[PDB]
Amino acid sequence: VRTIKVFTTVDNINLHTQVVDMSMTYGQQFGPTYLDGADVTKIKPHNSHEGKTFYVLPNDDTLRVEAFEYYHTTDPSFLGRYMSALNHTKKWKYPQVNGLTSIKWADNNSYLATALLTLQQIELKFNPPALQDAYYRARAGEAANFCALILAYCNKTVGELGDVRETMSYLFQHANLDSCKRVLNVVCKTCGQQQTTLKGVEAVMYMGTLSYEQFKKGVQIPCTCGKQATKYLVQQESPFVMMSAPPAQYELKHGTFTCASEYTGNYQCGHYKHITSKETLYCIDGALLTKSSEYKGPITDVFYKENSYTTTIKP
Ligand SMILES: COc1cc([C@@H](C)N2CCC(C(=O)NCc3cccc(F)c3)CC2)c2ccccc2c1
Ligand SMILES: [Mg+2]
Repeated sequence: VRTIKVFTTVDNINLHTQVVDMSMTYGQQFGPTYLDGADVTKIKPHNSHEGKTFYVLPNDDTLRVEAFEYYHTTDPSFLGRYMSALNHTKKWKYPQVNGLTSIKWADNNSYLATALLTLQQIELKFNPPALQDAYYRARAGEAANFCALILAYCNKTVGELGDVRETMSYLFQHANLDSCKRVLNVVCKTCGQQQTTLKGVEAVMYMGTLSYEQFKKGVQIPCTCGKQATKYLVQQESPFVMMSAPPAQYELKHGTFTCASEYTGNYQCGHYKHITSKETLYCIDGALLTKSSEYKGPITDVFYKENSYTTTIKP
């Protein structure tokens, strides 16, 4: 009987020494086993595997504790989905486009590239240590693990089309939006006591209008009756705000926003591009980059910097 020494882990932090019989497969001795994103459950240990680290499913209780401490989820399939996604995202390209890490287009990753480009331009802190380690490694240029994790946290798969706003919501759930708070006032003769206060994801997100200044001044509620119900922002305390609206022809003025998302197409087939404001306006589409002084396009998401805003409108 011949043998090799390997390591097994669920977080790449706590490694476990393992004696492996080379006459069996990794699936027989460990369960579902992954080697750098690759599935090696059906493969027998090779001599080259000596001293290398393998991912396995949380089969015992200590591994479950380690996996939860790293990923902040109880989903047992999470590691499997993450490894399956990494098996593809390791083959993607991540070029530095205008100081940001983008993704060369493949397998309908347009929304993924836009989300990755957005996250690099907003002050945001993640709670899962896995997310934070992959975030740093993505800003450094190795975003494969980051993309696979984002796919795993959103219950999306490689090749499936995605929405940037949905992805941003899923990731904001795993973010430290604690101090973030939003206070709004509903103006209508019916409503004579509307001082709504929101904390959490809904403190930094809104779906209705793209303009943040038009949100501060006032916008009409989608009332089916048309009661001229008015909504304006009373107070905002957050490092950023994300204004979303159905894809509409919008004029992006330089210096008035941080970044924005353009969506060209219909509902079941479209393409995401990312617009950023630097010294001029830049459009990143996968690995491609364009510049201009002005921009008008089908916008759907706009991000703005914020710290503390207080309204001027007295009730
Ligand atoms: C009225 O609200 C919208 C919103 C969108 C944008 C924001 N958005 C784009 C991605 C899209 C999506 O998830 N596509 C994948 C998909 C969805 C359903 C069936 C499939 F097979 C595949 C979700 C929505 C709009 C984008 C384009 C046109 C109208 C939109 C209206
Ligand atoms: Mg591929």
